[PDB]
Amino acid sequence: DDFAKLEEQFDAKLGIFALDTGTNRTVTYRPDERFAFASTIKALTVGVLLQQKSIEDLNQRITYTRDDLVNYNPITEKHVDTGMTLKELADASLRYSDNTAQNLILKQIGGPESLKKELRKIGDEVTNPERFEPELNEVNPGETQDTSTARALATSLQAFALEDKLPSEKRELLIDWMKRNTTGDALIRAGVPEGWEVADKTGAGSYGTRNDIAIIWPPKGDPVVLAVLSSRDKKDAKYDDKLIAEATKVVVKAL
Repeated sequence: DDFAKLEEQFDAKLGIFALDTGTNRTVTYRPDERFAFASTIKALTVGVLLQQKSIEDLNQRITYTRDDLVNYNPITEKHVDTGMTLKELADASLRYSDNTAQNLILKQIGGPESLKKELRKIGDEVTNPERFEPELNEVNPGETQDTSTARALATSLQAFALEDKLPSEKRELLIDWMKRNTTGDALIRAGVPEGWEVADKTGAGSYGTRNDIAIIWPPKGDPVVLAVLSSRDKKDAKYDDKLIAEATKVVVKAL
């Protein structure tokens, strides 16, 4: 099949789950194989924060120091002296994959164990958050720590973004941040036709893990939930975004 050929071409393992929410048609390929989730966890983490915080709670300014700063903080590194509101942290986390912003939000919801418990409550029995950034990326093959599957990540994203896990105004906030993501241009966005709206969160991890989860909107019809996960056999492997764009093109074709 086309996914097998992509795996061969890019020398990577692919994990795909797509659901057309209008028809219950799926496209699956290793949908239950585990991958380090990497920064895709940022979307589910804001999902849980929105469950717990009122809109006005998000105006709370969070202070942090240079000590809180980790390996990839494009926004938070620029606001040490001044702090950032929870709303600004959510924005940075989702649109820029700001790791410090993720860590600060994670603290607000009680850390990885609380995130896990909130995901279990919504019926996600698979996603296994244990760590903060960037050490949640330290995943070796065979391990389940800080991994999920294409099916579980898509379903949990669907839960927060499309279902009653959040009320409409919070669902819309989440979606708007994700629609306005800056990091996903070469991934699912590059694999959908013109006029399809995309709300995605990317991940990049060890073993050339390269992930993108999204809600995608055909010009006309119900949203499609999509998780495209990938990983490679060498720890220091580089990813190619094109794999995810091409897998998306196969998904779009099959639907």
